[PDB]
Amino acid sequence: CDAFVGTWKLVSSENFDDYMKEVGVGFATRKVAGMAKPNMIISVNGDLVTIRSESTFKNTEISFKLGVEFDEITADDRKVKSIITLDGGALVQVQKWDGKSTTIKRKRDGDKLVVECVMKGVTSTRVYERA
Repeated sequence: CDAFVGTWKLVSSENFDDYMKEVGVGFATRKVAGMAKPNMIISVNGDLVTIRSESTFKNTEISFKLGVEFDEITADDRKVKSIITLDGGALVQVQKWDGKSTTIKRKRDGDKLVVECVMKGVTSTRVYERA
């Protein structure tokens, strides 16, 4: 929560095409999504956190309370169920859709925000810096 509020800009990506191929995203969608260089805006108002991502591909926004299940439809049109929790100062997100599952973890490292995306052993790392 307060370590994260602010505005952030993507600075590097590693293995995002292979992670997206594992999640099941189609050729054309992986191509235009892998070119995007997003800006993430995170805020807290009492009990509620909001994460907004703004991009040349799609703009996205989710609002939630920690530990409580919600519906989300992702930038690539998968309709899923998610839960977000804090573990040792990291936010962990689990997305579930028809027998599948992924985890997206966000933690601070120095002045950076690090996001690790995992689907069956394939891991992708994206690093953001304060804009």
